Amino acid sequence: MNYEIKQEEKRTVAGFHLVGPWEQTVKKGFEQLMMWVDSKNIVPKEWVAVYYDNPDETPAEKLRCDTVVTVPGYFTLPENSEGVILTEITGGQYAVAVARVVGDDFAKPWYQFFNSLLQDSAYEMLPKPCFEVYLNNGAEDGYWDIEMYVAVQPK
Repeated sequence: MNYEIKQEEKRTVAGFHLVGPWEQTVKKGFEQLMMWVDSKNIVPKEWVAVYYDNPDETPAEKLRCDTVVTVPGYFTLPENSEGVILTEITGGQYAVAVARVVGDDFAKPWYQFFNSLLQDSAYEMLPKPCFEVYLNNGAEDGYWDIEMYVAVQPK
């Protein structure tokens, strides 16, 4: 599928870090995230899932992912925010792709993106976590539009 390279600034993110199979942790993490966001009246810039491992190579028990919201760099963590991490997603060049998910196959767009990026004659993927921004609320629209980011550098 299609994509283009963009120069991104770093992102300050707040939320939860989870270890284990994504079939359970991703959903779990976002549930905790929504409860926290609502309780603190936080206004997120983005709802994001960050992936640190390849699920076809790293054992499921060791998989890591973050379910967080992108906030301003000057964000002050609200009082009584136990268990919440506050860290950064680095800036740099990222290949960016947009896709629509109808159903529960959220892995499909990622596979399509990686296969297409592997054929790029000008850029190569870097050993950095990849992430996706959930553009809309699919729990209400019936479909999820996602924006995938994969770190790259010139070949």
